[PDB]
Amino acid sequence: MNDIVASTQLPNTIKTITNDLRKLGLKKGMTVIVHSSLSSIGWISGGAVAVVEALMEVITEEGTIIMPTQSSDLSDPKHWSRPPVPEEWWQIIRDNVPAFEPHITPTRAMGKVVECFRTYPNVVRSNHPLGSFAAWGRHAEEITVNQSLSMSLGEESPLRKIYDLDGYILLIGVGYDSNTSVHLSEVRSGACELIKVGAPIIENGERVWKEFVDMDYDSDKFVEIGVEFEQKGTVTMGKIGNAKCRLMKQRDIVDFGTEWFRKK
Amino acid sequence: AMNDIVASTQLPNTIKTITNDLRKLGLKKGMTVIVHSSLSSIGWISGGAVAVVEALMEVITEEGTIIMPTQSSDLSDPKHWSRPPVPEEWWQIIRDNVPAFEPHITPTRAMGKVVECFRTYPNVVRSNHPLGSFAAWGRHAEEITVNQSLSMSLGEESPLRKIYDLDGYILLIGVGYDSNTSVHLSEVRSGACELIKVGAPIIENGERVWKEFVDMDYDSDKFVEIGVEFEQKGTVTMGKIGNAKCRLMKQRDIVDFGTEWFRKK
Ligand SMILES: [Cl-]
Ligand SMILES: [Cl-]
Ligand SMILES: [Cl-]
Ligand SMILES: [Mg+2]
Repeated sequence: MNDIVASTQLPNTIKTITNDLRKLGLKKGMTVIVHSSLSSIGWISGGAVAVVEALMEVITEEGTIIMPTQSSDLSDPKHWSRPPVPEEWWQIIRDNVPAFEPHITPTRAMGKVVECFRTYPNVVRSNHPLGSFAAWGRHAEEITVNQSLSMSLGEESPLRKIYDLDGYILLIGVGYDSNTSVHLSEVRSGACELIKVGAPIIENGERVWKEFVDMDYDSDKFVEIGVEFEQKGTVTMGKIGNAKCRLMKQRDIVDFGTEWFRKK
Repeated sequence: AMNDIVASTQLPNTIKTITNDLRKLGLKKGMTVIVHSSLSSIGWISGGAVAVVEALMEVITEEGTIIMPTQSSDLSDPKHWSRPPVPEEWWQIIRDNVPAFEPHITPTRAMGKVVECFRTYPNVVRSNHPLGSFAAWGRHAEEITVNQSLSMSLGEESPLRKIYDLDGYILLIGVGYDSNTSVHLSEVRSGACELIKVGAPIIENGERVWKEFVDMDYDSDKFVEIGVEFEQKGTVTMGKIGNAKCRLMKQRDIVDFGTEWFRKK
């Protein structure tokens, strides 16, 4: 934090961030899925609240803001490795981890901007216990309704709904490994194996551990895909404070990713 | 790091095992309790913060009352800041631009992940102070949180006094007396600290306003010493929740002790 204020010239505010967003190409009425590192921007007056307000100010309620709200800590620990936990714990975990409830369950590894966004009034969250998304604005409901349990990031997911809307991806101080949309590419290309997974959900007031099938999503190759992707020169670079940012069309990178995976 | 935390845990902490530790320590149905916590101190928990919030609710129940501080010192006048400070050219820009306190939105600072989870629960209500708010759930949640004064934020018009009147309890989960907000009421009652001009952004008659008011220069760095001397009386129940060293005490007990302690100088 001292290091954060030391590397900032002037405070970042809703105003300067709004300014930065516009200069990068974000504009009123866009559909945008946002991925962020708060700290990467520099010191901000109002922290995560400023970033969220700045985004809503640029996009407005006539546009749509989306952010991933994953909650991987609800998953079956059979498959954990960062870190793993003892096998003797696994059935205890399956019988005791609390059910997902959209209005309550914290995200994991999404960031403070997402934790703040998902709590705002009028923000709605899809119902997936592991791979949910939150959305605000014109298409918030359409984007978040009826996510499939199996194939969570596939053709019935919010990622597909953003695709159909010809939306944008905004990366703030993070790389392609945070670019959730490329999972749609994985799905389309068959680039991962299916695995037996589980997660806790509420079925009419009762907690149930639900078993389902999903792709073993792996962001391994996303960074390499982004490098090759940016050689076609359709990604806007720009800064929000100290942060290196990227604005791109979601269909561009999803279509590119699908072909990339197919070539292997 | 999750790696560490896992290492130091023999079996998972769960809603069930936390409920059990809480009851052993002395938490029970219908109790009024203010809670201060470190999540990591407990060891590995299946469900993390949610599990702790749910366990507290399961023990206390709606017929009892859970309170947590939800301070947001990020919103204070930067003239007073030191962990960390910011350049003085920043100060007026901050005053002019920091977003207003909104109880449903404004995040806490330094309160912990259990408080961030708790404050978002559906029937949790939060008091109206831009710097020194509290959140509460259960029987006395409304009475405890309403009508907190802007000036003297942690004094006789605050949730701390309301807890005192309810003869409530304070639970520390892996933390010490420096986290024990209730002791600020002691500072107030004893006149322990000087009155300073403070500020904060609020929504007032329609719009964001930077509001100036007076408050005590609260200082929780004295509380660890008060705590050591208080515990010589043997009225604190000590026990574990997972790996965490915990303490349960009557709020009146420590608030009274602290008032007398400051007055002795
Ligand atoms: Cl009580
Ligand atoms: Cl007195
Ligand atoms: Cl401890
Ligand atoms: Mg419930």
